[PDB]
Amino acid sequence: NITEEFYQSTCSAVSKGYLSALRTGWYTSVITIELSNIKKVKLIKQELDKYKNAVTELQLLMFLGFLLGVGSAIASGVAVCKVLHLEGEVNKIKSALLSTNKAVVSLSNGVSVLTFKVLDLKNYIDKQLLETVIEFQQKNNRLLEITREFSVNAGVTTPVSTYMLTNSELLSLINDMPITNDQKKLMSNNVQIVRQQSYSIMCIIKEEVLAYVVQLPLYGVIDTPCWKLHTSPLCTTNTKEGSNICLTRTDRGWYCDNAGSVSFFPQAETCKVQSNRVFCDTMNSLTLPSEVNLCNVDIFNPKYDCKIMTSKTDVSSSVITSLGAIVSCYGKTKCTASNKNRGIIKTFSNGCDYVSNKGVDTVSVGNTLYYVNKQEGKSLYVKGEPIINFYDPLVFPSDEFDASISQVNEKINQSLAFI
Amino acid sequence: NITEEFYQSTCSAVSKGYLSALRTGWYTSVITIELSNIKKVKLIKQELDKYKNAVTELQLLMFLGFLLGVGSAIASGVAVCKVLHLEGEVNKIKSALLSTNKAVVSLSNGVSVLTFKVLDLKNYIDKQLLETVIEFQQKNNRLLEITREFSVNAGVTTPVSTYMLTNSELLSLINDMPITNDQKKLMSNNVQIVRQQSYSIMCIIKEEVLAYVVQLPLYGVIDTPCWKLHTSPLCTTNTKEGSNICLTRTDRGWYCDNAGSVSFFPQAETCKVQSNRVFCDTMNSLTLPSEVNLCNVDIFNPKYDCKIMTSKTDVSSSVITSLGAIVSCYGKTKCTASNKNRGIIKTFSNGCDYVSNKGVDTVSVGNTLYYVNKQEGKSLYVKGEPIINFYDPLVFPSDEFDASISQVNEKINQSLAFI
Amino acid sequence: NITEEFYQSTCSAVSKGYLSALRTGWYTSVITIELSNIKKVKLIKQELDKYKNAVTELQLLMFLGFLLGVGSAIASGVAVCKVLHLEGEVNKIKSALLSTNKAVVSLSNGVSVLTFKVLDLKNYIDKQLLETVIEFQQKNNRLLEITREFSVNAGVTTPVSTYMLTNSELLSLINDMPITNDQKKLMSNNVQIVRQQSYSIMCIIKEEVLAYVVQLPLYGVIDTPCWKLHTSPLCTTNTKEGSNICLTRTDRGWYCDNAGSVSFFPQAETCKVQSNRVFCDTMNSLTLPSEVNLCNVDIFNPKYDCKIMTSKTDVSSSVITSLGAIVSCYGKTKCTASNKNRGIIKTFSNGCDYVSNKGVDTVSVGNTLYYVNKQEGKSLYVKGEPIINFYDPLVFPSDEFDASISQVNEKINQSLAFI
Ligand SMILES: Cc1ccc(O)c(Cn2c(NC3CCN(CCN)CC3)nc3c(C)cccc32)n1
Repeated sequence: NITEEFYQSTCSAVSKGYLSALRTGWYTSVITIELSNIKKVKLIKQELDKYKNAVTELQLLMFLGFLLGVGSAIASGVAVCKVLHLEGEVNKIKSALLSTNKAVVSLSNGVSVLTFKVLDLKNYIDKQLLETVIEFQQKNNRLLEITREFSVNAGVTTPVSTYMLTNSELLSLINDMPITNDQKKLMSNNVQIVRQQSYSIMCIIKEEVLAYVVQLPLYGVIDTPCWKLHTSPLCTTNTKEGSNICLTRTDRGWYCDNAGSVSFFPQAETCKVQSNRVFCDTMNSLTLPSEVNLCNVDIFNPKYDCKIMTSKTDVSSSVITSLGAIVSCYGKTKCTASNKNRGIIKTFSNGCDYVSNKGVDTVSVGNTLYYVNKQEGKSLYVKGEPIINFYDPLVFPSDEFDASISQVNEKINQSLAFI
Repeated sequence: NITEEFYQSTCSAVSKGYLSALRTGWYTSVITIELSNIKKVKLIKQELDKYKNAVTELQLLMFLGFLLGVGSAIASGVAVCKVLHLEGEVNKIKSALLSTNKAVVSLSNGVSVLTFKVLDLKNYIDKQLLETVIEFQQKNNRLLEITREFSVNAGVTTPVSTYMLTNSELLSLINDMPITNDQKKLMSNNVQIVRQQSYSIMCIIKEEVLAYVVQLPLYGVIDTPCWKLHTSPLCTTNTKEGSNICLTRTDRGWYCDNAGSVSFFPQAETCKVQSNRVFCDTMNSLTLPSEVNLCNVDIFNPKYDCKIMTSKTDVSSSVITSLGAIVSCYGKTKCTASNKNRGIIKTFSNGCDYVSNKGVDTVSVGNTLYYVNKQEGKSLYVKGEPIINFYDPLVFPSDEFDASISQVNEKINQSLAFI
Repeated sequence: NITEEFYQSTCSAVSKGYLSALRTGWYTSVITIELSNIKKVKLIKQELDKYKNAVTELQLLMFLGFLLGVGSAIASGVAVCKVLHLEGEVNKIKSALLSTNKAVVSLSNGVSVLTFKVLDLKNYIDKQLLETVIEFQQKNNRLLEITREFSVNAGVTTPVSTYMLTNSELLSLINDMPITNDQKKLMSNNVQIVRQQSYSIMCIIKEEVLAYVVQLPLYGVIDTPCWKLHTSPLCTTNTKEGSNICLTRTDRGWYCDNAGSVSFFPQAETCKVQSNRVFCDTMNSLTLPSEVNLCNVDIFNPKYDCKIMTSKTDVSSSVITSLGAIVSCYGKTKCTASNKNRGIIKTFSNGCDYVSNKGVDTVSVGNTLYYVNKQEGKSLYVKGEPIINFYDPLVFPSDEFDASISQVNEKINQSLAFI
C-alpha cells in the first residue's frame, strides 16, 4: 500500500501508494427557501418576531507556490447568481418547485441547474400560523442559522454547513447530479471533505423566495497514482562555521498523474489526505511533464532540470514524512530518534539522515520535539553520495532561490572559465 | 463603469472604475452588559444556572508584501480597556448609563467614548426573578453566546457578531458616532463589511458590569479612483527548453488615489470588492508617488522605476482579471478559452496573451480550469512588442526578485562593459 | 518589568522582561461519551430524533520562517486513535469507566491515557426515557454541537471548545494529569490559551461509545527570559532616488532562553503574549546558540554571523514595537508621531528613528496611521552610527536575502580585489 523511499544523495523522500481525487470543476445548484409575507400561543409570537428579523437582516445583506496562477474561486457560482437577478428568473424557479422539492430548471442563459427547495416556511406559516410549535421553532432555527452564517461571512461561506445543506439533502443532491458512479460513491463516502471544498453563496431575496447557490466540487480525476515529495536542506559539515555550503530541492509538494502530465501542488496544505486518498484542488497546481519524477532517482538527469535553492545557512531541522522522518543535523545541534518506552535509540551525525516510523515514535532536533506518523507502510533507504560534496565552495553560488541544477552549473562555469 | 486594459508588452492588465473605502482609523466604543449578583418555574432554575456559569467563565477569562510595516491591530481598543481597569472608571459608566442606554462618557484620560448598554440583565433578574421565561432564555442566550465567542478566541473576536452588537445597535451606533453623512450611509449600506473590519475586545467584569470594547473602522478616504493591477510571467518562447528568459512585474495589487499619493496594497486579499466599491485597510499598504501609474503605459519611463523579477522558469499559468484573463502559455502546455455552450473558441500560442470575459466563460491552462468573472465592462487590448525580446539572454540576470528595470539595466551594463 | 532598547545603528529594537511558556510536547487523553442503542411527551419525541440523526452523521464522519522544519501536528493524537480501533480496546475503556467518570487506562501498546466519561446518555436514555426533559435537551444539545464541530472540520478541531471539554472537565483534567505544580497553575490561569493550543480529534464510534482524543499542550519550558526583536529597513538617504542602498536585519521574531540554547521563532504570530508571559510552540522554532543575542549589541561581532537582507528599495514604513515605534522614513514621505490631545509632536527626518509610547499615541507614515501599544515600561535609545553608511554603494550587493554580515563582506571583497 503506502511506501516511502529516502534519497541520501539529495536529502529527500517520496511517499507513494496514494490515489487522486482532484477538484477539476464545479457543479452549481440553486437552493431555495420559500418565505411568508406576514404582517403556548406566545411561544410562536416570539418565534415569529425572530422570523421577521432574520428576513430583515437577509435583505440588508444583499517553496514554489509563487509560480501559481490566480483564479476566482466562486466566479462560476456568482455567474449563476447574476442570472437569478434577471426578471422572471426567480418566478421560473418558484414555478417548477411547485408540486415537488427537487427539480432541474433551465435558466434563460443556457444553464441547466439542479434546484432544491429545502425548506417550505411559506407553506408552513400560511397553513398553520395564520406539536405545531415544535416544527416552527426547528424550521425557523435553521433560517436564523443560515442567516447568521451569511452575515458574519458577507454572503459567502465555506465549508458548507449542515444548515445550508443537510446530510440528507447533500447525499441526495450528489446522487441526482449527473456524474459517474465512481464520483457518486467517492463523494458519498467523504461528505465532510466535499463540504470543505464547497461554497455557499447568498444570492437573492425576491418574490417571497430566498435563494443561494451551492458550489460543489467536480472530481474529474480519480484513482490515478499520487505521491508526496519531502525535501530538507543538504549541507556540508566542515568544522569551521560559515565555510559550509547548502542545497535544498525546492520542488516539494504533492504530485499526481493527470491526463498525460503531472499535477504539482507546491503548497501541500492545499491537499487533504484520507488514509490513502488525496484530495487536491487543481487551482493550486502546475502542470508539469511526467519527466519531473526523474528528479527523485537522478537529480542530474538530462530530461528534466531539477529545481533547487542554495545557501550558506546550515540550521538543523526535521521533516516528518508519511512513513518516517528526514533529519538535517548541522553544527552543534543535538538530534535524536526515540521509541516511546525505551528512549533514545539513534543519535544522528552531522549531515542529512532518515529514520522510519517502525520502532520510532518521536524525533528531536535541538529543542524541537516531533512526533512521527504511525501509519503502516514500507520504507526504503537509498544510499548515495550527498551531491553537495560535488561542488567547490569557493565558486558555489550562495544565494539562489528560483534556480536549478543547470542554472547553478552555468553560474559555476562562468566563475571557473573566469579564473 | 468598470473597464480593463491589457498590455501585451508587459503581460499585465489594469482594472479601473472602482471607488475607494479605506479604513484609515478606528472608532472605539464601550459596550456594557449589566449583571445580577444573585446567590414553568423549573425552566428558570436551569436557565439561571446557565447564567451563573457564564459569569464564572467570563471571570476566568480575564509579491511585494514583505515591504509592509507592522502594526498592532487592536492597540487603540486595548488602550481604552486599560482605562476601564482604573478605579471609579467603571462606576462612571454605570452612572451615566442609569436612565438611558446610549450615552457618551468622558473617560479620565481625555477619551470621549460612545457607551452603550445593550442588555440589562441586572434590571431583569432583580425585578422579575427574585412569557417572563421567554424573555429570560432569549436575553440569557445572548450572554452565553458572547461568552462562547470570547472563550474560544481569548477575548478578541472578528468579525464582530450580531451577538456582540445587533444590527439594530450597530446601525444606531453608526448613526450616533460623529462622522460625515457620506461615511454614515456607506457604513449603513455595508454593515457586513463593517463587521468584518471590526474587533470585539473583552475588557472587564467589575461592580456588576460586563464591558467590552468594539473597535469600528473609520473610513477617512472615500470615493477616490481605485484600480487593480494584474501581472503574469513574460517569457521568451525559444525552442530549446532552459534557454529562455522570463520577467514578471512584481507591483501587482490594489492602487488607490489617496491624499496626493497612491496607496498600494500588494496583497489584494486585504481588499474586498463590492460591485465597484473597494474596501481596503491602510495598515496593509505602502504610500507611493502617483507616478507609479506610469509603469502601466510606459514601463521604461524616467519618472518611476518599475519593479520586476526575473527568472528562467517558464511555467504556464493564468491570471483571472476583473473583466478577462491573462494567459502565460509556455513550452508544451495546452491553453484554451471556452464558451459555456460551444466549447473551445481560442487556442493560445506560446507567449503571454489575453482574452475578455465577453463570450468567454472559462480558460484552461494545462490541467487547470479557471472560470472567468462575468462582470459587464469594456476590455481594451493594447498591442505592443513584449519587452522580454529586448534583452540578450547571455547577459540577462536570471534570478532577481526585489529588482527593477534600472537595477536590471545596471546589472547588464556591468556584464557588458565587462566583455 | 517590560523594557525596550532601540539600536540606531541597525534600525532594530529589543523588548525584554518576558517569561516563557513553550509547548514542548503533548498530553493525549481519551474522552468518551456513552450512547444508547434505541429504536410534554412530544418534546422528547423530537429531541430523540435529533439524537438518532447526530449518531447517524457521527458514523458517516469516520522573514526566516522558510528555515523551519515540518511537523505533523496531531501525529501523537492520531497514534492513540489507531489503538482504539483495535478489538477489545474500546471495551477496556468501557470497563474501567463503569463505576466512575475519571480513570487512567493502560492501552495495549504501552500507552497510559487519562480517560474521561464526560456525558452518560446511555444511562440517561435507558433509565429515564425507555424536569426530565430539561436535562435531555441540554445533554443532547452538547452531543449535537460536538457533532456539528466535527462535521464542518472533518473530525479535527482547534481551539478545543467548551462542548468538547467543559471548563469544569478541563480544569479537573489539568489537575489530574501528572505535571509539575507550576505547570498546573500556569495552565489553570490561562485555560483559553490552553484551549487554543489544543486539538480535538474524532476517533471512533463502536460498542455504544463515542470516543475522541483531546491533545493538550505540555509546557516543558517555563519562566525563562524571553525577548522580541523588531527590525526595519536601514537605508541611506541620498538626494537622487535609486542611488540609495538598504539593509534589513532578517532575524526578527521571538527569542527564548531554552536548555542552554535559544529558541527562535521567526513568525512572531506563532506566539501569544499575555501581559508579560509569552506562549510559543517549539514546532515553529529554530534552536540557535545563545551567541545570537550578540547581534543586538554588536552586529559586527566575531562569535555569531548576524543575518541581513539587502536592497535598493527605500520605501517608508513603521514597525510598532512593545513599548514604542520604529520609523523608517525615506524619500518624500511624511512621517510623524502624535499625542491624542495635542497632535503632531515629532516630525521624522529621512533615515530610521524611534519613538517611545510615553506621550505618544499614534505614528503616521505616509497614508498609514499606526496606534502604538500603551503598555507601561522603560525605553532606551542607543545612539550609534547607522551601519549602512559604512558601505560603498558602487560595490554593494543590491539583492541579497538569505545572507549575513560576512556573506556580504565576502561578496564585496570579491568585487574590490577585482578592481
Ligand atoms: C520575503 C522575501 C524578500 C526578498 C526576496 O528576495 C525573497 C525571495 N528570496 C530570495 N531572493 C532571490 C534569490 C537570491 N538573490 C539572488 C542573487 N543573490 C536575490 C533574489 N532568496 C530566498 C530564500 C533563500 C528563501 C525564500 C525566499 C527567497 N523573499
